[PDB]
Amino acid sequence: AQNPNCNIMIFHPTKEEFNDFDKYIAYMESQGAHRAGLAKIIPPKEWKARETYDNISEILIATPLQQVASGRAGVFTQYHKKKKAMTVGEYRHLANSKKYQTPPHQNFEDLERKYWKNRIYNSPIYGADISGSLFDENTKQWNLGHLGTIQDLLEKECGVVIEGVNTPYLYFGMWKTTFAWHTEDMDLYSINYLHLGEPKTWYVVPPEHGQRLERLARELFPGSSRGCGAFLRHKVALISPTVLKENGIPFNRITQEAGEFMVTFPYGYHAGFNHGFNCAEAINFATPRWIDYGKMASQCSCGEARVTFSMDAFVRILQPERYDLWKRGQD
Ligand SMILES: O=C(O)CNC(=O)C(=O)O
Ligand SMILES: [Mg+2]
Ligand code: NI
Ligand SMILES: [Zn+2]
Repeated sequence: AQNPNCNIMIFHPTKEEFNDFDKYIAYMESQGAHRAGLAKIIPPKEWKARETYDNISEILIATPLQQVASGRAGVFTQYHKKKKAMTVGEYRHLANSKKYQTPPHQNFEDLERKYWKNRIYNSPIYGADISGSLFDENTKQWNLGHLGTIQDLLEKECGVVIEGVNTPYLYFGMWKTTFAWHTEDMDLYSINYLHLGEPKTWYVVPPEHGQRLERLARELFPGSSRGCGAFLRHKVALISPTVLKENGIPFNRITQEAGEFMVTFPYGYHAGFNHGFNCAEAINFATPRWIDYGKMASQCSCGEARVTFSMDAFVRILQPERYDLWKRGQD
């Protein structure tokens, strides 16, 4: 069995190996990469996403979100308070202001210590889930707006044509902006490209151990768990590495830098934080191996998680028994 300890693997494809996305994903899996839940892919030195980032300041962040924490330093939830629209140029200046800027630090480990010690005491502002792309249309390899759609994958594997579309999203971050513990919708893959700026630290639990995380989360968030059998789908719960180690949960950590891709694998729980002002682009995707995970994915039917149009068909075709309950939660 490849990668039996479930370590995060890092890949350095050549330009020729970067031509066929599906083939390279399947290659990474042949080496055991999925067992970690997360892999890093460093593009060939010949490749670029676009020419420059000099012309992005006029992108609008229609609904910036202030991430307000409740709890204790290592175990907290966050809610998202809506703020007035601002441009990416305005958001960059905010991120670099004395109130929000990254503090002085020694290295990535010291910054991680500071994050876990102090996150709860501040409320950073996050631009999330903005439909769009920063890949040049003439970038032909690993262009996250030109991938095969998940609807076409389900049709190729199972024969059923379905409605829906699959497009990328932009994320504008600052110091302390946080992504809560979650798997992807319908336990899909994701791919994330860090276009510019400061790093992103990731934490991940191996798919084979995901239920261990879920059991800890039910213990640590007992009211949320009573509310919804799939409450991690609400994307609000944070648990620190120290707390995970105290409870014997298997996990790994890695820091993504500008110019690097990360891939999350089906049913790989992940969480993390941004080091400072940055811009990432991400999209969900599928492969033949995902279908069996999609059929088994939990679902939120309580009303909180509220998702994309395109999840309807995936539930309808892969989970017909759950469809009626799930849909009542969406209305
Ligand atoms: O960059 C982010 O906002 C965090 N992204 C993801 O959870 C992802 O790509 O799965
Ligand atoms: Mg612009
Ligand atoms: Ni994710
Ligand atoms: Zn729910």
